[PDB]
Amino acid sequence: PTVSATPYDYIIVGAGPGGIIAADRLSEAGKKVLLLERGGPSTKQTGGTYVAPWATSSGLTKFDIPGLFESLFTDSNPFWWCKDITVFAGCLVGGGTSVNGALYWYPNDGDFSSSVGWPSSWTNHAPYTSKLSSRLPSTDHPSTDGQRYLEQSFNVVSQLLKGQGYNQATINDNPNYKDHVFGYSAFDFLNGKRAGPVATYLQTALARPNFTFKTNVMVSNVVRNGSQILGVQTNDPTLGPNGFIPVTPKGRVILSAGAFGTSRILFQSGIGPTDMIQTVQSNPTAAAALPPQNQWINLPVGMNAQDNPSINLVFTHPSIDAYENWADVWSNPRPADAAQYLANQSGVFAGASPKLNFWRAYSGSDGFTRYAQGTVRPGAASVNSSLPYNASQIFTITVYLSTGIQSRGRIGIDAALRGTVLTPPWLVNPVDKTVLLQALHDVVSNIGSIPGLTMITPDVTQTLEEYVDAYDPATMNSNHWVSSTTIGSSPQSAVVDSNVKVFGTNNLFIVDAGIIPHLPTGNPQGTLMSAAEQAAAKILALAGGP
Amino acid sequence: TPYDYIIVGAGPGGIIAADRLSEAGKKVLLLERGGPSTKQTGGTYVAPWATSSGLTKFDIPGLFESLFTDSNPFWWCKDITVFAGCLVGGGTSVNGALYWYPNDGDFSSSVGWPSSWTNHAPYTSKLSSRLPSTDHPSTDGQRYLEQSFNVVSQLLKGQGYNQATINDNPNYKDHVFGYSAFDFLNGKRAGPVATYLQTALARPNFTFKTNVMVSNVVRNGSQILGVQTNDPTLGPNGFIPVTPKGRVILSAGAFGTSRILFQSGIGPTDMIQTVQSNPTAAAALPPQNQWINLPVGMNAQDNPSINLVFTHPSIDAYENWADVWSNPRPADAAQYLANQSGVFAGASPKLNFWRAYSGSDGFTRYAQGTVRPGAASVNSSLPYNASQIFTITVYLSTGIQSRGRIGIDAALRGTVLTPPWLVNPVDKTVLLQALHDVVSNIGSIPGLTMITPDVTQTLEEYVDAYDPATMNSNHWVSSTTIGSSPQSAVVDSNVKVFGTNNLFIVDAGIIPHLPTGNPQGTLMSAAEQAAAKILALAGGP
Ligand SMILES: Cc1cc2c(nc3c(=O)[nH]c(=O)nc-3n2C[C@H](O)[C@H](O)[C@H](O)COP(=O)(O)OP(=O)(O)OC[C@H]2O[C@@H](n3cnc4c(N)ncnc43)[C@H](O)[C@@H]2O)c(O)c1C
Ligand SMILES: Cc1cc2c(nc3c(=O)[nH]c(=O)nc-3n2C[C@H](O)[C@H](O)[C@H](O)COP(=O)(O)OP(=O)(O)OC[C@H]2O[C@@H](n3cnc4c(N)ncnc43)[C@H](O)[C@@H]2O)c(O)c1C
Ligand SMILES: *[C@@H]1O[C@H](CO)[C@@H](O)[C@H](O)[C@H]1NC(C)=O
Ligand SMILES: *[C@@H]1O[C@H](CO)[C@@H](O)[C@H](O)[C@H]1NC(C)=O
Ligand SMILES: *[C@@H]1O[C@H](CO)[C@@H](O)[C@H](O)[C@H]1NC(C)=O
Ligand SMILES: *[C@@H]1O[C@H](CO)[C@@H](O)[C@H](O)[C@H]1NC(C)=O
Ligand SMILES: *[C@@H]1O[C@H](CO)[C@@H](O)[C@H](O)[C@H]1NC(C)=O
Ligand SMILES: *[C@H]1O[C@H](CO)[C@@H](O)[C@H](O)[C@@H]1O
Ligand SMILES: *[C@H]1O[C@H](CO)[C@@H](O)[C@H](O)[C@@H]1O
Ligand SMILES: *[C@H]1O[C@H](CO)[C@@H](O)[C@H](O)[C@@H]1O
Ligand SMILES: *[C@H]1O[C@H](CO)[C@@H](O)[C@H](O)[C@@H]1O
Ligand SMILES: [Hg+2]
Ligand SMILES: [Hg+2]
Ligand SMILES: [Hg+2]
Ligand SMILES: [Hg+2]
Ligand SMILES: [Hg+2]
Ligand SMILES: [Hg+2]
Ligand SMILES: [Hg+2]
Ligand SMILES: [Hg+2]
Ligand SMILES: [Hg+2]
Repeated sequence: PTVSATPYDYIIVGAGPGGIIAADRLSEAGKKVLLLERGGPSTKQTGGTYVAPWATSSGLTKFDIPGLFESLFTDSNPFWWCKDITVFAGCLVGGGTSVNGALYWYPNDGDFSSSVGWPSSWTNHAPYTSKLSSRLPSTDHPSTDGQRYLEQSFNVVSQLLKGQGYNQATINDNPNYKDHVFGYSAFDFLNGKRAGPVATYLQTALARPNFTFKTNVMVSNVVRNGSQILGVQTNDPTLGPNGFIPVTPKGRVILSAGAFGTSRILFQSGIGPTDMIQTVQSNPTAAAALPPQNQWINLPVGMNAQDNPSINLVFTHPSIDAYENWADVWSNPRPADAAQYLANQSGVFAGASPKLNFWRAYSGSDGFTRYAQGTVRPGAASVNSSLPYNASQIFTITVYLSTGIQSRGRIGIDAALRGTVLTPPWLVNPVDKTVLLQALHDVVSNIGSIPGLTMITPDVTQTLEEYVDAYDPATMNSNHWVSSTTIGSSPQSAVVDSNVKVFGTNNLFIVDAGIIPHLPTGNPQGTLMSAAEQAAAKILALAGGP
Repeated sequence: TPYDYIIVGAGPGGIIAADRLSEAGKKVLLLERGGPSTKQTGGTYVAPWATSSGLTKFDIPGLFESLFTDSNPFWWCKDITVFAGCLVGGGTSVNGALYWYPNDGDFSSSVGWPSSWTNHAPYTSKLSSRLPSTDHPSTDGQRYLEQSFNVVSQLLKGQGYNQATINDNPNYKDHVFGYSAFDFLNGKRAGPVATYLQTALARPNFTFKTNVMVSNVVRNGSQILGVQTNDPTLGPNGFIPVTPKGRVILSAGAFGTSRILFQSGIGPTDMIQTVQSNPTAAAALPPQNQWINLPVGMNAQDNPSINLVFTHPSIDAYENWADVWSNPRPADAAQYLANQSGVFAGASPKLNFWRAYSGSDGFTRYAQGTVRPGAASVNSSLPYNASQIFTITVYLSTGIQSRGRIGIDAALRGTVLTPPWLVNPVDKTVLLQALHDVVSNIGSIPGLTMITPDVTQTLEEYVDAYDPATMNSNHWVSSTTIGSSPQSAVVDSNVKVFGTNNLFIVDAGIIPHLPTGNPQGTLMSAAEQAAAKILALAGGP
């Protein structure tokens, strides 16, 4: 074939938070970096054009406006979800950060403890968390006017929690203070708009001549001769011969394609468990791209997957404003709220749906301390009540467990090469379940002390125990996948080393949620971003590089 | 604006209904949730090699297989867990286009059709003339990439089969094989989009709107008032009314129609309550005392498909179809670009065959084979030459007794609640006999090897280890079956939903049993008949 490709010092696969941060920090260091993304534009500044009818004149998209978050789940044509993964994953510029609730918690020291699986060389996360907080300062008042909006559910739940001995704090002012703490939801927004890596890290990268970003490019596999990765195989023939893009002689490939995406690339590269590589091999086309069998690397790719077990509790209280259950924000918003947002990016639309977050630690019979997290939002996705209720008064408390859980599951691919959950990770460990039930019970323990507060799902005829046992396991998915390519010290139990290099390779690295060895206390994006900063630093400091 | 007919879904059923009702002079609106498909509909998703022609992925028959290997398949309905086409033409824009005129047995009262439907001929004739069958779709009249036809023809002759032009005599299928037939025109995909839709679009009394999703019909008890949509420019808050005697026709496919019905308070209580569990959807439901209990999503039927994979030295696996979009064989691309002849003028199927089997329960069942070069999945413990692979897909059709169930999950996605494949044990016994028969004389054909299942795995073991979900043939029928009573059916002989004054269904759901072949030919004939019945029913607009 005749296309001559530009070789790169770093080819980074996937423009999610891991990939973007890596791309920024590596290009900042002067390295010749290529960032590849399978999906298309997201927010306005990336070229995105999917704009609410009411937002036309601003050009701000469904991804730009925080208050449109819940409308990501009610659109008739959600182009933003990865079409070849059976659970939610964002496939567009920014990855999950363009379609998430944007809850943003700086990691606590325990999140990077060696006790949870991080190498000793990672525990001192503070310098990297500091770099993050400078790029993306937390805000719990994202509205540009500094006021907070649609806080009725915060007001009810704060009173519930105060009776349980909780104390209010600005969460991110001291990330280590988590047990019996609640506070306003924090986001990585800027100027009342979604921000995250797309608005910060990507923008500083894009300004550099030594950085190149290509969207609508899918990577099927890395190309390698044993331990030496030569480059990546793409579906774009203008970037190289039949879609192959090489690295420079000392160059490196960084996979940042997300839990399901990265795992698939690895399998399709002959890296992972034998049953997964055989799955690939069962597809004659993909089989032709596999290395010979004697070069397969057996690593626990997709194993030890962890995601929080989420349980929704639904309530009513007369003071709550369920905001039309978010059903009207795209097509027919409350005019004054919409106008406010267009005028100066203040008001309801400057925040996503969450309003209050809380945490509590629990002792376990197995000796592990577990944390529960609550997230309160107006509205509800599902209600199962035998009694009438006023839909305008509904709100949800979603409870999950995080730190200390012992449940592990498994992700991988099916025969159609779709990313899928092979072994559900939720409540595999019985003590996880026991503690979850205790936490749910604690949340509602003093419900009678709040006048007008009613739990409508589970309703009065169903116990919490019955509720959890009847709950669909797949709906416990919190979209917080970690550990599928975990960092560690041995290829028997981990996929990447202390420098996020894949075992068995000279020059293949992973920077995405899969490396995180255990779920952190809060929603994970803040932890991953800190880890991405740390990973980039490690990769840069790792000798033998370009 | 009020319409005499609002038709929901621009699949074959909806398009044919729209054409025939507008031909009769009625004010017809056809709604489609998806966007353009083929060039003529405004579609622009064109392979690099095909650019100068403007012929899209959907227009070019030979790009069929690439509909399953694209990195961004926007054409599949995003809220249904199995394949469904959500674009102009529905499944007919994304299917293999195998096209069989229905036989008399497909319309028999013994399979569930009312007496008044059995004389399908006047309607099948209408269809065969708008969409004439071709088993040589290339514009030069020649056939291409036929090595798998040659191999399997010899296998089948040794089993007593005879060749025929299949559609010349639809009533005769047992022990017959022939070249695959399609409803193509001028070397391109055709179907209703190229025929029925085009005559409808020429009429001033027909309106077609894409990118419009209907969530539910709006009704006051038995009287449907109109449809609720997500487009605020077509009526107040998205509501579009019918005229006083006006009618709504649901043609949204097996999963789409069933969902609409659930969201309209029509269906099994469990499903309507699933809708009610979503507070937003709950607000759009009629009060519970107005719900209509009908077996919507029940009686679902789809063929149980089993793929058998083979090699033979004469076969050209055509790079397993992997390169047709991105880097096709230059001569083949050039041939198609020039005059729409060659390999690209046909989809992947080359040979089709059928055989009748008597079952121990007294029903005769038919098995169908479809042969194509290449294979989607191979599970061989022995080495094989990938350039030599081909598939025989075997399924059962006529006479099968298995029924499953489709519906919605809590997220309001269309889903398979009860897999329909091999629920009935006699269906399984017969499928295994059919599989054994197909490979009975493999040893008499020099060079022919079966590689999946390989020599280490018996057919019995293969079937038992098979993922049920992969048996899906994408031929869903019967989920809103025609019948005589609401105790066992959704619509009556005029395809009117029981308990309603003016709600009808014209889509695969109404078909009471799988027909002998791939169903599109049957469905399209049935849509012709349905339109006539609707027009003939007094009290309409
Ligand atoms: C999906 C989802 C996630 C949420 C959600 N909510 C929160 C939240 O509020 N706060 C939080 O901390 N985390 C939240 N999470 C989790 C958080 O967003 C993820 O943990 C985080 O985004 C993971 O980052 P990664 O870098 O591991 O991976 P991504 O999936 O974000 O991005 C990968 C990208 O690579 C791409 N890609 C994938 N495969 C590729 C391939 N083969 N070739 C090229 N590019 C590829 C993608 O298209 C994509 O853009 C949520 O509501 C949703 C619906
Ligand atoms: C999906 C598919 C089907 C195939 C396939 N192969 C064959 C074959 O080769 N030959 C054959 O006879 N049938 C074959 N079938 C089956 C055949 O295509 C189907 O049985 C047939 O298309 C069903 O026709 P219906 O009229 O029942 O339904 P469709 O799904 O075609 O169309 C429904 C339409 O309504 C739309 N719609 C759905 N919900 C809607 C809503 N709520 N609002 C507005 N529009 C809606 C859709 O977007 C869509 O365009 C195949 O390879 C695939 C991948
Ligand atoms: C529903 O609750 C809201 C707010 O508490 C109240 O204003 C409204 O009147 C209630 N509706 C009914 C039917 O009482
Ligand atoms: C729905 O609520 C009823 C009682 O109101 C309960 O019996 C049933 O189990 C609930 N469903 C689930 C899935 O929890
Ligand atoms: C429903 O229609 C019936 C019969 O025409 C009529 O009596 C009733 O007032 C209607 N109800 C509503 C709210 O439209
Ligand atoms: C694979 O089979 C093809 C077609 O029969 C043949 O031409 C080719 O040489 C084969 N590859 C080898 C050498 O095994
Ligand atoms: C794959 O083939 C092997 C024999 O090579 C067999 O033992 C195994 O069961 C097959 N897998 C399936 C799912 O049929
Ligand atoms: C490789 O380069 C040649 C020109 O040398 C082209 O003809 C070919 O299509 C490809 O770009
Ligand atoms: C790859 O990139 C180099 C410079 O980065 C170009 O010179 C070349 O044409 C190709 O775009
Ligand atoms: C072909 O040209 C490419 C860029 O156009 C170079 O990167 C390569 O080294 C070769 O000269
Ligand atoms: C509905 O359609 C009518 C005519 O069919 C228009 O007059 C009206 O503006 C609306 O488009
Ligand atoms: Hg789009
Ligand atoms: Hg801590
Ligand atoms: Hg260096
Ligand atoms: Hg053109
Ligand atoms: Hg597109
Ligand atoms: Hg017959
Ligand atoms: Hg009746
Ligand atoms: Hg009745
Ligand atoms: Hg009756």
